Amino acid sequence: VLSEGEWQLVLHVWAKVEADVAGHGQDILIRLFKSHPETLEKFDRFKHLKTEAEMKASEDLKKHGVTVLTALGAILKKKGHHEAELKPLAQSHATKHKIPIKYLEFISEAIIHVLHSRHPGDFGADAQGAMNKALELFRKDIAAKYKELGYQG
Ligand code: HEM
Ligand SMILES: [Xe]
Ligand SMILES: [Xe]
Ligand SMILES: [Xe]
Ligand SMILES: [Xe]
Repeated sequence: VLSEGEWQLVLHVWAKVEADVAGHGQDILIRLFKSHPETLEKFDRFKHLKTEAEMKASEDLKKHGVTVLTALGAILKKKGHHEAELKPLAQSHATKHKIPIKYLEFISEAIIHVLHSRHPGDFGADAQGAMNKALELFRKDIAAKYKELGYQG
């Protein structure tokens, strides 16, 4: 369980993300695909993209980045009370997309790395720790739902 102080560190860096969610989403997805190429293969929509330049130029990829970060943002704003938000996400990612917990760990790493690079003013050691804790809680609860839904993850 995160403290209120920890949630505020999470929300204060997220306030900067929301200055330009599209730009942040591009950076995170590109980092994910570059650092772990196998994750791109899960996207039948995007696996044709060969280079970072093509990824950067993809309006469709930008749109999805916005969708992902807005969904995550809505979860973080619930400060742990995210049961309703997590249900449809868990089901689609378990049953349709088939996304292992390992891959959710990869995107968490991508999120942390981008926030660290972009936002040293609001992503110092305490803030990064709080964001890690929040993303760990996300993955923990998703993993629990995965098993309920009949997916190993
Ligand atoms: C930060 C954690 C993530 C969040 C909040 C998130 C959110 C979403 C949302 C809101 C959608 C659209 C509705 C839906 O299908 O549920 C979606 C679709 C999708 N997600 Fe995720 N996602 C996350 C991580 C991942 C990862 C790491 C992968 C693969 C490695 C992945 C694979 C996909 C795929 C393949 C789709 C369908 C794309 C399409 O063809 O339209 N997701 N995601
Ligand atoms: Xe993203
Ligand atoms: Xe997810
Ligand atoms: Xe996550
Ligand atoms: Xe979370």
